Amino acid sequence: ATFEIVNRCSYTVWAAASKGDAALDAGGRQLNSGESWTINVEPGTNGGKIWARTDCYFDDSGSGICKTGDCGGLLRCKRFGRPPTTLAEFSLNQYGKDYIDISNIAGFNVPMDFSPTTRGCRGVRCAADIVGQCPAKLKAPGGGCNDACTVFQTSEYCCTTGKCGPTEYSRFFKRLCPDAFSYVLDKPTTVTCPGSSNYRVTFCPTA
Repeated sequence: ATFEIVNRCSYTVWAAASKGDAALDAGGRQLNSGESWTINVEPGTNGGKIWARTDCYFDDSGSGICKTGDCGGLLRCKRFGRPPTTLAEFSLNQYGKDYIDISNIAGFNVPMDFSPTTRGCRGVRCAADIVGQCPAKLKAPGGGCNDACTVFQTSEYCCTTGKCGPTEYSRFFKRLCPDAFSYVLDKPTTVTCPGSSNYRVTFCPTA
């Protein structure tokens, strides 16, 4: 499957793509404002994620740091990123269909549209100004809006027991972005797409 990753933000981002135990494609790349990077994701990828990273530095070997979304200091991510990270999430070719969502469960850093480029389903978007409106206790000094699990490490926010409800913090994310997951047990906003669809992830879609 092809994913075109487009940075419409006025700032550089470092895109990242991983399924947690491996890179997807090269796993990461710099995207200056306006740049597009097309990746190939193997059919059948389950639990893949794409995100943006901000305020990164890398040496000539591809090691460094990012202020949001840092994946073990690598340019070319093999693991998931450090919150806060707005997440484009997908599982492809799962019994004949693809499943896509946006999640704020690991916080928010950059606004996002995640849409098919092929027929048969709709996209999802989280493009509100969550960083600007972020509750004071959730603001990440390194940049972004943390989720409450990251900040407070409770069973209720992290949904550790499989039993949790919405919270004042989840409700903030949900109010700004109804179409994205706000906590683990949120009413799902997953879209079912034809199997083997192709996609576009746009950072700062309303930029």
